[PDB]
Amino acid sequence: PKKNTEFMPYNGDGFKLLVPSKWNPSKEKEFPGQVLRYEDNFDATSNLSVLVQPTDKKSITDFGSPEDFLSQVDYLLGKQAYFGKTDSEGGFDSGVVASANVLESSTPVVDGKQYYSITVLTRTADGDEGGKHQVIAATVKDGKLYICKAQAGDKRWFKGAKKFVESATSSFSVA
Ligand SMILES: [Cl-]
Ligand SMILES: [Mn+2]
Ligand SMILES: [Mn+2]
Repeated sequence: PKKNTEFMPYNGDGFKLLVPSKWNPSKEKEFPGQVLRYEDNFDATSNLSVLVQPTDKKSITDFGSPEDFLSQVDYLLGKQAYFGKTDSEGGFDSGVVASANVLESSTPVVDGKQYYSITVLTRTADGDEGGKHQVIAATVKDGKLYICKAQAGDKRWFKGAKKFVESATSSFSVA
């Protein structure tokens, strides 16, 4: 087995995923239950995290649909200091980010385990700050909620970051 110069398989406790080879580990504690964080040091809005949290649920489906799940983890999307209505008349219409557009979601079953994935375009209060593309994949096993969230800014997304964000999240697998 030779080294891939683009994607790096990473094995953690109970999970594995592909991490971009040119990204580096981050010691920033961003979210509850964080066990991994990697970032593009030359654009830190490109980053990924793996979180492992306790949950009362048995399956990701116990949260409801992918859209329901997103509403229950919307702290992943932004750090707004208040719960607020967005200006959408449907879809994501309220939470802790100023604006969120759900682009797509999916419910892949892999090795007999139900995963959710959801892709969301966000903005904050100052629209002098660029929009972000955030992809969240998640599953539940053994009393734990496993989350992989990867993201990149709009411009970086269309200059190759898409591949890395979507690959990281879609590769995320729990034993
Ligand atoms: Cl965007
Ligand atoms: Mn708007
Ligand atoms: Mn965009």
